[PDB]
Amino acid sequence: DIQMTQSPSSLSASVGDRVTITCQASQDIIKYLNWYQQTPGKAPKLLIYEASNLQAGVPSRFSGSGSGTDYTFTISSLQPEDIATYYCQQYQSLPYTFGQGTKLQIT
Amino acid sequence: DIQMTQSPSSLSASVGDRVTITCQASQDIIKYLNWYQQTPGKAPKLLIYEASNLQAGVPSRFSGSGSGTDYTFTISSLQPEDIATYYCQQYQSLPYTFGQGTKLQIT
Repeated sequence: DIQMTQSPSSLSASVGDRVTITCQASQDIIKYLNWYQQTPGKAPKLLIYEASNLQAGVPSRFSGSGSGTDYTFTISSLQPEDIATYYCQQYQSLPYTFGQGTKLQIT
Repeated sequence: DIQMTQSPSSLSASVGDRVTITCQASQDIIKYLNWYQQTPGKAPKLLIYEASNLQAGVPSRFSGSGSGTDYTFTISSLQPEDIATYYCQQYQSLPYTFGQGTKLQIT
């Protein structure tokens, strides 16, 4: 319904690197975008609520920003436990739609 | 935060069966529970919102019910394309935590 496209869809990068993934919506969803991480085999973990607000427990190496239509998620310095798929989700209006995901690997 | 207990963790049925997967919250979340479907490698999809309510296009063989700490997700007649992992998420307070997942397999 509100479509999100997430870029890239696969990302391969080395321990230490800044990694930046983005998320674009097609209505302005104002600021209502969550970020999820899913480790292989586990359930999703909420990383960032409302574009910017880092959640309890999540590394301070992660950041998020955005207004309107465009968002980004930064991992300032990549560590091994970041190998995961990362999702954006808008919750401005139902239904809640996820981006298609960024698969982050470590070369 | 609020811990979510999902059961079972894996399940086999064959097409036609009734399958019932549940979720308990460790605190009154009143009614605020989302049910997710995830087929392998694709983005999660919202099936059921606020415990009971069918989101657009989700077959009418899914229903949810619940108030409180206890919720149920039923699949009235299992089909070939219901094979997926299923998730509950409370969103009463932050963080939004998921249950651990129900893998459904076809027997």
